[PDB]
Amino acid sequence: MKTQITTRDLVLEFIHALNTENFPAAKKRLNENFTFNGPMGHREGSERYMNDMEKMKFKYVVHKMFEEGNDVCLIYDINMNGKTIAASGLYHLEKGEITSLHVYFDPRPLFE
Amino acid sequence: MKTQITTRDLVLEFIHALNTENFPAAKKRLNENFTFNGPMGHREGSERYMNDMEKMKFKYVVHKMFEEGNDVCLIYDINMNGKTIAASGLYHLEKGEITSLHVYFDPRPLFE
Repeated sequence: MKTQITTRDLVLEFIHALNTENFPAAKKRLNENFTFNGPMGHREGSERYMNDMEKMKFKYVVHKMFEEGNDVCLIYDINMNGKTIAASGLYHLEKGEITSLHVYFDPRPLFE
Repeated sequence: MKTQITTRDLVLEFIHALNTENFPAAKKRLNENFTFNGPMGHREGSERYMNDMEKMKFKYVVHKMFEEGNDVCLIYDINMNGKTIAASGLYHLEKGEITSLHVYFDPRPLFE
């Protein structure tokens, strides 16, 4: 109640938490029933997605940020196990939490 | 000088032109030296990209639109030869024209 954290701050804090391998901080920004959708599948729940994140240790460089209504879209490079992939990430927020992420990119370089 | 067409109007007009297979109208919204980047390659110049568009006849359903500074990002479904692909399209505008498009999606379904 004493802070001023906006929906844009939440998303950037989530990305900062992942970048600094602060996985408990990152999970705090997600709704319990958060969903993930990406080229390589779907995850149900913050628990499952954060368990994956802790193993994959992806890093993000944010180039552009957009906000409209209850959505934030990031244009970012994601370092996925040494491969750098240009992506767009669409985050939906409700009730002070991130409720979903849909990430867009061509995953073919990841398969060799 | 008599109209009120904003950068958001330009992008939506471009998408409307493509959807209505009005390829000369669509080209008008692009800078001569427009670039395209997508999962399946790069094109140099409005001429080359519009020649491709006239053959591919892609259709777009826009779900979300964002604007920040000289960039517009669309979240849209693209019907590419009968396959519907969820994508994010990042349009850059300068001097009243679209100067680039970077589109993000997983193209694997297009290969079978």
